Amino acid sequence: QGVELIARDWIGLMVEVVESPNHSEVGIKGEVVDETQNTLKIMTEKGLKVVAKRGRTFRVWYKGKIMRIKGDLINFRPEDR
Repeated sequence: QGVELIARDWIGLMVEVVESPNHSEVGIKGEVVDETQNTLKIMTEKGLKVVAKRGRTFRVWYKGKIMRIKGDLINFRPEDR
Protein backbone atom coordinates (compact mmCIF):
# COMPACT_ATOMS: atom_id res chain seq x y z
CA GLN A 1 0.00 0.00 0.00
CA GLY A 2 3.06 2.21 0.27
CA VAL A 3 3.31 2.40 -3.50
CA GLU A 4 -0.45 2.87 -3.95
CA LEU A 5 -0.32 5.75 -1.47
CA ILE A 6 2.03 7.74 -3.71
CA ALA A 7 -0.36 7.37 -6.65
CA ARG A 8 -3.40 8.91 -4.95
CA ASP A 9 -4.52 12.36 -3.88
CA TRP A 10 -3.81 12.53 -0.15
CA ILE A 11 -6.98 14.52 0.48
CA GLY A 12 -8.95 12.83 3.23
CA LEU A 13 -6.04 11.05 4.92
CA MET A 14 -4.57 11.72 8.36
CA VAL A 15 -0.89 12.67 8.33
CA GLU A 16 1.69 13.92 10.83
CA VAL A 17 4.93 15.78 10.12
CA VAL A 18 7.64 13.70 11.78
CA GLU A 19 10.69 15.36 10.22
CA SER A 20 11.31 18.85 8.84
CA PRO A 21 14.08 21.46 8.51
CA ASN A 22 11.66 23.79 10.31
CA HIS A 23 11.26 22.38 13.82
CA SER A 24 8.11 24.47 14.17
CA GLU A 25 6.37 22.07 11.78
CA VAL A 26 7.32 18.79 13.45
CA GLY A 27 4.26 17.34 15.11
CA ILE A 28 1.75 19.08 12.84
CA LYS A 29 -0.95 16.44 12.62
CA GLY A 30 -4.39 16.29 11.06
CA GLU A 31 -6.52 15.66 8.00
CA VAL A 32 -5.26 16.68 4.57
CA VAL A 33 -7.95 18.95 3.15
CA ASP A 34 -6.00 19.99 0.07
CA GLU A 35 -2.88 19.03 -1.86
CA THR A 36 -0.98 21.31 -4.22
CA GLN A 37 2.09 20.60 -6.30
CA ASN A 38 4.38 21.64 -3.42
CA THR A 39 2.22 21.68 -0.26
CA LEU A 40 -0.29 19.89 1.95
CA LYS A 41 -3.08 21.86 3.62
CA ILE A 42 -3.67 20.06 6.92
CA MET A 43 -6.66 20.53 9.24
CA THR A 44 -5.31 20.14 12.80
CA GLU A 45 -6.94 20.38 16.22
CA LYS A 46 -5.35 23.83 16.42
CA GLY A 47 -6.43 24.91 12.94
CA LEU A 48 -5.40 24.83 9.26
CA LYS A 49 -1.69 24.45 8.53
CA VAL A 50 0.15 24.53 5.21
CA VAL A 51 3.33 22.46 5.14
CA ALA A 52 5.77 22.11 2.25
CA LYS A 53 6.37 18.58 0.92
CA ARG A 54 10.01 18.79 -0.16
CA GLY A 55 12.42 17.93 2.66
CA ARG A 56 9.69 16.81 5.04
CA THR A 57 8.80 13.30 6.18
CA PHE A 58 5.21 12.34 6.94
CA ARG A 59 3.67 9.61 9.03
CA VAL A 60 0.53 8.58 7.15
CA TRP A 61 -2.43 6.47 8.29
CA TYR A 62 -3.49 4.51 5.21
CA LYS A 63 -5.37 1.25 4.60
CA GLY A 64 -4.92 0.02 8.17
CA LYS A 65 -1.19 0.71 7.97
CA ILE A 66 0.98 3.50 9.37
CA MET A 67 3.79 4.57 7.05
CA ARG A 68 6.66 7.05 6.92
CA ILE A 69 6.73 8.85 3.56
CA LYS A 70 9.36 11.28 2.29
CA GLY A 71 7.80 14.45 0.90
CA ASP A 72 10.08 14.23 -2.13
CA LEU A 73 8.02 11.24 -3.29
CA ILE A 74 4.85 13.31 -3.52
CA ASN A 75 6.32 16.67 -4.50
CA PHE A 76 4.27 16.66 -7.73
CA ARG A 77 0.69 17.62 -8.60
CA PRO A 78 -1.44 14.68 -7.44
CA GLU A 79 -3.02 14.31 -10.90
CA ASP A 80 0.51 13.73 -12.20
CA ARG A 81 1.00 11.11 -9.46
